[PDB]
Amino acid sequence: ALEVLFQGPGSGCYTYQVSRHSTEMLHNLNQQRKNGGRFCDVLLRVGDESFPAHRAVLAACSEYFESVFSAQLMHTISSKVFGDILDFAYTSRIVVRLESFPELMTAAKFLLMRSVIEICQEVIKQSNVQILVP
Amino acid sequence: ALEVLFQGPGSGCYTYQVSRHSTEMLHNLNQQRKNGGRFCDVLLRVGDESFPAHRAVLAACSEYFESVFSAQLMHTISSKVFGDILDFAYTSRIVVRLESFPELMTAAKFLLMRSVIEICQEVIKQSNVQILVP
Repeated sequence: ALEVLFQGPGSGCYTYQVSRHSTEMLHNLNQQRKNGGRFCDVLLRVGDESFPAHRAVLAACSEYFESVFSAQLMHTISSKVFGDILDFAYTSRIVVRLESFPELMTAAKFLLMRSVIEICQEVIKQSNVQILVP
Repeated sequence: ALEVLFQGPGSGCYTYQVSRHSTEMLHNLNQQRKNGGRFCDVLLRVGDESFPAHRAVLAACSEYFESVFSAQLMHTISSKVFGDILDFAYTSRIVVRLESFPELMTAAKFLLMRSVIEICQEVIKQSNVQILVP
């Protein structure tokens, strides 16, 4: 779990690294959210469901949320697809359902989450149907 | 960067994973902190220096900070060692300086950060001087 990645910037200094640290950090943030919304400063309501979250975490993966939180402010998004998108932000894993994949694309593009957009593009590429707009 | 980790919980569903996501998430949180303290809700003052941070991030790696933030509340800690400890929480990497290693142990134990305590124990183990208290 530990590693002397580098023998330190100077003399007598050592630089360690905990490889699992970012994974555990996100896991603990996700456990905060799912256990009552500990330390969460935003409640996201989609339909009949409310989602607690951390503004800093949404801003770190979404240009849309980053800007909305900084400004104090056709493409409907369902709570199920939005819950999958939150799950990806907090776990690095997203479920792609074919029956609701059009909704996922709509949400990913509106929320400007590059990683989810790249996953959508990968699903599109695997269909072998390339879309060229001259 | 993408991976079909699993062929989905059900039928027609697919489960993707972005392995670099937790690393990028922490990196973006760290860039928030270092660029003016964006989305930071706590200012940590040690001596002549102030450190902005996210309460949720400190709580996720420190039992001490988790409890202090939830309760609204001999072992002095310097700003330099404390800045290295913040750096570890936000980057997964810590610099161990021998001249200030007693301060690091004091801070790691008071802040109850297991990963930093485990690094301290590893440095102790590498000295070949085992300390047994009967």
